[PDB]
Amino acid sequence: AMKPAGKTFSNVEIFDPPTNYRDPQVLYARPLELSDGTLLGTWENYSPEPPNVWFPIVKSKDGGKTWKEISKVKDTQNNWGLRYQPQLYELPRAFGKYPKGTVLCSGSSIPSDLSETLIEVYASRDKGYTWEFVSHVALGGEALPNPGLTPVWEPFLMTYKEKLILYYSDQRDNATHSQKLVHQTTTDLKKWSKVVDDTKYADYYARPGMPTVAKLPNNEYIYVYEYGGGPNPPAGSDYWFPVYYRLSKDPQKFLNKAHHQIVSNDGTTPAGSPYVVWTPYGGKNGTIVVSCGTRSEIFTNQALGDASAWKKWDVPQPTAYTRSLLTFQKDPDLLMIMGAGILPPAGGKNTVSASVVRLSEVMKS
Repeated sequence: AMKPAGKTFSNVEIFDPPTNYRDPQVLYARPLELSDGTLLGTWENYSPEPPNVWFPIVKSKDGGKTWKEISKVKDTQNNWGLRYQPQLYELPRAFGKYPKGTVLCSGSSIPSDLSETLIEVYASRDKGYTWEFVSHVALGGEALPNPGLTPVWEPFLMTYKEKLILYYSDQRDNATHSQKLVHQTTTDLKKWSKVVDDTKYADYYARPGMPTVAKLPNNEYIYVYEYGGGPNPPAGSDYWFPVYYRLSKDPQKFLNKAHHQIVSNDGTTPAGSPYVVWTPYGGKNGTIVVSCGTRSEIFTNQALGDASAWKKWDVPQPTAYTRSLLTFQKDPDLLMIMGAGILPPAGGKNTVSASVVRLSEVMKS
């Protein structure tokens, strides 16, 4: 007798960090699917230094079932390390001397003392085996989320027409706001535009942050973030980070758009470190899928972001800080959910893991 006769799985471990890693050891998991179906993954790797911290790159050939480390993205520029908030992205077209299919890794280079912040772009021309420094995007100050400091954070990349847009969180322009959501554009991955405001709130202590974006089938885009200092903090809190979003045909123009809090039909209010994707699954409008960093459920919207149409569904992947999502190019029904655990103090227990669910199963088609 031999094994009998798939694609879904739960709580597959990716990395279990050494005991001597620094709290929280790992955090901020990100996945990427390449055009050839290979998956890459990275995270914040709190290794004892030196060497200067790096972003590991793991690779899966079997839809996330098994993984192997194939490289590291190292800081070749600053003698700091690549420390916070990595983000992987595959170019869907050419920008300057970087062709379609080039893999970008963005994130923040930071000295161990957290004294400065610097959002970089690195690129791999061999589907993630080797890396080269591309450009310095945004230099900021001290890497603490305190009012008055001037750090930059949390890069997210997306292409719009002839432009590559890098969205982030920015504390530098702080005469009025302690933190704003902003972006810059490039057409060649070398020269970046002036910084443009995406979202800002008329309270100094508000901290809108952690942008992610997805394209909808009506040619609108959904812009998702956490609204630190958002209204109506729950009993026993003076400050929280409810998940909000905006809709726009032009993803360079979120500032002038009305905001919306995600609240599910049962009154559930997701908060913290959100992540959005859109999949063709679910019919006419597909499905917008959102994760937050404080709940285990997925939040969905099959009405192109109609504030009244958010639903919630249990999945087997645990709650994680900036738990991320990926929708499979060969199969829209398949959703990967990836995390690297909880915020410090994490009690020495964080690991990197993922599950892949079928939406037709999760969401009772």
